[PDB]
Amino acid sequence: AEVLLGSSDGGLAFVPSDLSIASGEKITFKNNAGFPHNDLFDEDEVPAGVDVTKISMPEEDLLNAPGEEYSVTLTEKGTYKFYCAPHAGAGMVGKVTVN
Ligand SMILES: [Cu+2]
Repeated sequence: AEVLLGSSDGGLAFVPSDLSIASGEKITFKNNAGFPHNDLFDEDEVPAGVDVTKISMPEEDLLNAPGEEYSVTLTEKGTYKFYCAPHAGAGMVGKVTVN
């Protein structure tokens, strides 16, 4: 699955912000517009047994340019919430469900 970081007209969102994949699918977050962005999983909203540090970009790493991306494969079933640090207050938050 592919997720865009920022919308064509600079809007501060994940596109799409709600996705469902199957266990073992790869999500590739691609830097699109409205830089900079990053991807952090919410420690409170992840399936028990998921290690957040293993699955997240460090909160301070940022993608500042086109072509930059972040890939992660999720295996545990259930719902994970994620956000973009710089834009958390702007509502750039999303959610994946692994089936
Ligand atoms: Cu962002």
